[PDB]
Amino acid sequence: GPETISLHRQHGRGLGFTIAGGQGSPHIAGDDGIFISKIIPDSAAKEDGRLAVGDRVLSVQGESCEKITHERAVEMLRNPASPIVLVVEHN
Repeated sequence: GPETISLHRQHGRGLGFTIAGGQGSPHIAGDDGIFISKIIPDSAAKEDGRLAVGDRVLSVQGESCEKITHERAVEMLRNPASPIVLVVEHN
């Protein structure tokens, strides 16, 4: 099921994950989803522990990540608001 994960920004470091996928650059053939591709150590994402590599990102700040480009997804994830609220599906 969809799970809500709020990550708090901290000065001088990033949220601690990268994404792959999107319309026009799918991570999996015929699946345009946005997926967590890496979780980087000693970060908000790592310490929080909920986010996992392979998670499908359904939303960022309530905005949908279905059928969007990679660029759009990165743009949503650079919103300087804090926390950044993700909704994801674990695999």
